[PDB]
Amino acid sequence: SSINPWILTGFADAEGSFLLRIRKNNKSSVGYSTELGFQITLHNKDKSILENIQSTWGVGVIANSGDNAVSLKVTRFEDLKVIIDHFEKYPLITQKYADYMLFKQAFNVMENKEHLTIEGIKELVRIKAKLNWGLTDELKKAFPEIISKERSLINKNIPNFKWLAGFTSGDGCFFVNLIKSKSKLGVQVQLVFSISQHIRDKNLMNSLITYLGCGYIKKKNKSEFSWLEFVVTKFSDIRDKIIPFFQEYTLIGTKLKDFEDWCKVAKLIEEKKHLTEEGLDEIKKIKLNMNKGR
DNA sequence: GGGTTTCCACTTATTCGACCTTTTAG
DNA sequence: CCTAAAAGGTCGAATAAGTGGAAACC
Ligand SMILES: [Ca+2]
Ligand SMILES: [Ca+2]
Ligand SMILES: [Ca+2]
Ligand SMILES: [Ca+2]
Repeated sequence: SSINPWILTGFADAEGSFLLRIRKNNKSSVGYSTELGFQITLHNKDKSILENIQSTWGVGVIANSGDNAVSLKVTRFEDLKVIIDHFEKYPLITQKYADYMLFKQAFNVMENKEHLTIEGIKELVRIKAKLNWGLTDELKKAFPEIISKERSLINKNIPNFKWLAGFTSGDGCFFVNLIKSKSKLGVQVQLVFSISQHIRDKNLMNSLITYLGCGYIKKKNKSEFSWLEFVVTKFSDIRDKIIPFFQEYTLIGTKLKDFEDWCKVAKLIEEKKHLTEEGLDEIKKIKLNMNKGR
């Protein structure tokens, strides 16, 4: 069905990863082989998005990824030209853009077939050192060196509303909270919209307040890790801003159905049916089919 | 047919999503 | 007193990123 290219780039900001493998290989002339590419891993229920993306781009192979997940991997060298073209025209805007640029530099090394020389393998190692998690211990041991060039700090604005629809389809969440008290009904129904993201993109998440004209930021930490949530819990902002936004700029994948169910609940709250017993049980049943499982 | 690419099965680290209860604000 | 909104978390892998092994090329 062909995905809008900005929907795709938002989705990639939220679900894509680049990869640069530099593998010790006794069968290779320089003792190392490589593999360059881009991949997306989703729950099986979202296999269709990957099928559709594959068809849109015309590249990539789909395979299971463990018990409950499926992946679209693009590593065939010629096919990376499609990836490069797309992200040149519709650039990523999270810190993943830097990983993209690292990926582009490795592609050039290999385009010139330098990866078949030891000096080329060393270049890819330097490029890899700043990519994603960086070098393994093995590579750190075989190519000891000081990485001087620090990572480039991406600072780009939400380019348009479609990017944000694709982004939310990846890392967003539409949730029906059941706040149990002791009232006559003893359950307050609260719609929650949120987007989760690593602290490295706090500026982008922060901007969502101005961009959507509602919501707020929760900072979260656990040991050495830090992440951020853009959250909307105000019903009037759900009704007047959040819902209309995704009614026009469509979500993709199964989260679309979560949003639809979310909306059915929202209409029930707008009719004050969440305050009756019969509406509550309706809301309960709708919640049961949402998000995990479905 | 040797070196290199590309694929498919599966894992590791940890960034997400999804789920809770309480406190506070109207 | 009643209900909505926010605060303040927990849980666990649908996380983001990576790895082992080998078939398919040229
Ligand atoms: Ca993400
Ligand atoms: Ca993913
Ligand atoms: Ca996701
Ligand atoms: Ca729940």
